[PDB]
Amino acid sequence: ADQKLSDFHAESGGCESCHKDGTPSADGAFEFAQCQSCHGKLSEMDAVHKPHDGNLVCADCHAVHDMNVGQKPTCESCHDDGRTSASVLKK
Ligand code: HEC
Ligand code: HEC
Ligand code: HEC
Ligand code: HEC
Repeated sequence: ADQKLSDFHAESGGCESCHKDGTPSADGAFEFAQCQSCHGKLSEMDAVHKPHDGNLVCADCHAVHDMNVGQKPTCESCHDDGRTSASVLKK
């Protein structure tokens, strides 16, 4: 069955893996800290991730409830040059 990223994570730690008491915060800071607690920091990631260190939280790209496992974010919501992850990773 198609699984969202939120659901995939919840199978290995519950909704509380990312949300205090399984309940979302208003400003997403708690959740961003959880993402980084397992995955590390943007500055230690690849070329798509690094420039966003200090500017974005993970959820500004990864819409974990809306996106399938496997589905990755695109760039057009914030950049107007047609860039893709491919165009940046394999620059
Ligand atoms: C981390 C991989 C997550 C897991 C596991 C689950 N959710 Fe989540 N959810 C996550 C983020 C980054 C956000 C947005 C930021 C925020 O502040 O939370 C969300 C959002 C939701 C929402 C919407 C909140 C809003 O519209 O005000 C809800 C209701 C929500 N999440 C519920 C929820 C449940 C019930 C989960 C377990 C099945 C669950 N989330 C897991 C990240 C993650
Ligand atoms: C530890 C308890 C975690 C928290 C909190 C979050 N993630 Fe996670 N994530 C974790 C594991 C062990 C895995 C599986 C290994 C893998 O890399 O696949 C994942 C996976 C993802 C993925 C998929 C990566 C891929 O294989 O293509 C994404 C994109 C991802 N996680 C994002 C992410 C975000 C945005 C989180 C906070 C909202 C988050 N994870 C929390 C472990 C943990
Ligand atoms: C938009 C600018 C993003 C932000 C902010 C974060 N991620 Fe991301 N992530 C994005 C894309 C387009 C992709 C696919 C291309 C790639 O660079 O690999 C990813 C991929 C991941 C993965 C898998 C990496 C792999 O080698 O397979 C993980 C686990 C992941 N992203 C996690 C993650 C976390 C935890 C973030 C906040 C610290 C985060 N990403 C931010 C786009 C974007
Ligand atoms: C808004 C939520 C964003 C999304 C989606 C993506 N990026 Fe981004 N990017 C964002 C900010 C706030 C910044 C800081 C500099 C700026 O443009 O104002 C960046 C920066 C980059 C850069 C550095 C070079 C530059 O254009 O400034 C790269 C290489 C970059 N962003 C790549 C990139 C890719 C590949 C994305 C889609 C996966 C992507 N960004 C999404 C904000 C946002």
